[PDB]
Amino acid sequence: AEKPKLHYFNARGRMESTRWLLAAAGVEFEEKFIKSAEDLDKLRNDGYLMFQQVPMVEIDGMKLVQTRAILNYIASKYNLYGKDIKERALIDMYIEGIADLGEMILLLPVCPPEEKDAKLALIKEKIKNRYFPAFEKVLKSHGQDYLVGNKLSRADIHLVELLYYVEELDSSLISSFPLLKALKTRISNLPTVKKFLQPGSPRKPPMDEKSLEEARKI
Amino acid sequence: AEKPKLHYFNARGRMESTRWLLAAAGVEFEEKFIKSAEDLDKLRNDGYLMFQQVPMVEIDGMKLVQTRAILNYIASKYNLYGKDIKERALIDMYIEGIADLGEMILLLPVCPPEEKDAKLALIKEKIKNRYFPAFEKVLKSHGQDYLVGNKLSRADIHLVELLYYVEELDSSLISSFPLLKALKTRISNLPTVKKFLQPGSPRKPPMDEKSLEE
Repeated sequence: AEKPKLHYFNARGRMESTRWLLAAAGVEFEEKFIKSAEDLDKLRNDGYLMFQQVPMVEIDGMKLVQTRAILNYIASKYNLYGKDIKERALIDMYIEGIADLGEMILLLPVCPPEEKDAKLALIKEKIKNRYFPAFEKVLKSHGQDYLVGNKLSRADIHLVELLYYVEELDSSLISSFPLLKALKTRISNLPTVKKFLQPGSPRKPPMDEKSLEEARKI
Repeated sequence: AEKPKLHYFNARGRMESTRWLLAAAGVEFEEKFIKSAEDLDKLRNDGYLMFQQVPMVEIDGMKLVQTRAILNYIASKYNLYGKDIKERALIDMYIEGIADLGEMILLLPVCPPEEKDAKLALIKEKIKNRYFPAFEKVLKSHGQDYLVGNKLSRADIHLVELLYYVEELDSSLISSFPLLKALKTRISNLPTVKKFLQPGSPRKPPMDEKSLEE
């Protein structure tokens, strides 16, 4: 019946991969933006947040916190977690790599300014030499359109999301990886994702530098 | 039916929670310790580490890397991931909390020394104010012996592992949490876990100052 309700800042942050996944699955959701310290305190004092944190998603009568919990639940419900325990293993392995990399990119903006130069270079080296090669190799090994089981799964969605963030960081990093490029294009033209990528969707922009040091106040 | 094979340093690190999970499920496994930079290099070069890192576990024909992938697979295989999607959600929410706190503790002795006292104080605050209250609350909510579905799940095992690390860090942290102290004892007395906690198991010691020149 009910639309998932997403409690987060009006920003990408740790809720954006859920927006991508729900949108990819064709699921219409509502959002309730935390705009002040008091909004967050009200979620806390109302007992909505198990560990005092957002993201939180109201879905099927649960108040799910922890990004991975929310995502695991959504992906099973909408058949984007593979067909069995072994396909789930490949998906989890792949998406956890994506998450480790995504986490490095997510936190880069709060990086101590004196180590931003070093770290950015490292993230680029890891993208070039560790992550992109690993996914290019998987796609080459089986020659199929999707990462796992020859059908759309959360892994394709989480990877493609990440390809957009890497493109924002440095458009050249994907250039020597043709199969990642083709995957990006295919996934981006699935009706649901195409709609999500179009102006007007719930997809969120990059956090700007002026509007992050303002989201510290909460 | 190969025995699962765990490739990791001869240390706790990021493989310990898998050692606890397998042992708790009564699953006999083997370990191949990385002792040199060359051991790691050979695994990387021979294509067995998808992201050039361990932990890696050989199980059911896969070379599984990423802790969470390894743990999720083992939990499902041995019926410690609950009965349906909604129990998995509760379990996931609990264990992700456990892993966030776990991660902080894991990385503490690698903090630059002039931050190390501040990090510890923040960990203890989170333990007393965030994490222990959350898990005490769940235990009192249903008053049962297990976190979820009135039967042993990975959540019990991951939590009780963490209560052992929290004990090592500060023995007083658990003192105002009687349901947590009771879970530690009960889980620790399950035959499999009891064996694991006894000498001669694959359970690993804390790192010592001198061992960290690894």
